[PDB]
Amino acid sequence: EASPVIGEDGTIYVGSNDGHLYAINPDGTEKWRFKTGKAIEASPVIGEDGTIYVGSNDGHLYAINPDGTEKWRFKTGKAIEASPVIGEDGTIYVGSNDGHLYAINPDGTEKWRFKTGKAIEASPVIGEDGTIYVGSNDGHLYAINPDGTEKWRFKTGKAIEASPVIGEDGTIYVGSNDGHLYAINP
Amino acid sequence: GTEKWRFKTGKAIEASPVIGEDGTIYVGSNDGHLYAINPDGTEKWRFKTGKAIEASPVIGEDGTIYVGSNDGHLYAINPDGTEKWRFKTGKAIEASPVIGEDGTIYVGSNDGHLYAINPDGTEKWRFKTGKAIEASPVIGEDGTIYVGSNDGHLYAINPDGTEKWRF
Repeated sequence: EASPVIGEDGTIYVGSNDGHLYAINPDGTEKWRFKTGKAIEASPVIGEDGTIYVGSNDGHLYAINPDGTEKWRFKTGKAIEASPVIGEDGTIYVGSNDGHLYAINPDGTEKWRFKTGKAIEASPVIGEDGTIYVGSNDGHLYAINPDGTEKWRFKTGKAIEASPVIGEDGTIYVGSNDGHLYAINP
Repeated sequence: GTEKWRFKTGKAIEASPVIGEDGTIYVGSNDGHLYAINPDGTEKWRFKTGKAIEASPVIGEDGTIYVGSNDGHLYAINPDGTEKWRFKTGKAIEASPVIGEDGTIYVGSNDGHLYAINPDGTEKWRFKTGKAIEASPVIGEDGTIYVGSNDGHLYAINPDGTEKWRF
């Protein structure tokens, strides 16, 4: 039940609730498919270099080349329910149900991990200055530095289920399950 | 790193806020209402909806805010807080509305019917899928309308309501 994406070459990609992750053409013929251990919930993200990245309920984030060949796999504790985010330097950001935020080098290795108390259910957002913002189900909004360390965490009551938004003045706005909207300064 | 302000609503906020060209912040609540809040934290207006707003609201180039609802309607809201028009679907709308090149508003529905709505709110056409549609539609370069996994069969919908292929 995910949204599909279109490539810089016009290809249509989508994850399927019946396990596979088809890569279709505009005419409808199957170009190739790539099956994962479980159904795919996240919508795929196409990197600047054309690499297609997508999460999976099997706990792995996969990197697939335009030609269908696997570039690498990255193991996380639990399923990935949110689309990954690519930064300017190409670093892929992703969160898992195990409560960690991961920064994966485009070559397939881990750069750093950062833990939150509960699962991370939504994609992180990278600020204009490179700061990575992400919500945790532990009720806090985390601001994580490019170096993998914490800059600050902001407490809410209930879980944060959705990605924050950055205004022109840099203010971070995010909805909480506790009923409040918050606006946080850098 | 500090709190600038907080604005209390009745129920949980499931979806992300959206910001307009003038800095206005719009955010849906599970208490039914759509809240419009200023950069200074004050309430500009709120719109009344029957059950809940599930997905994030979207704004067209015309400045009109479009939002789905768990009560089954799709709403067009005027920047002044009044209703521009509404549109009824059979079941709740889970997906955020999508606005194309020509201003047509697209949205899924838990009634299994992909809708396209003219800028003025009149129905352009409906297309029936098998099961509920939860994914937001996507539009390609050539205007092709794409729809989510209604029942494990992705659809490619033509601009004129007809179909290209299923999957």
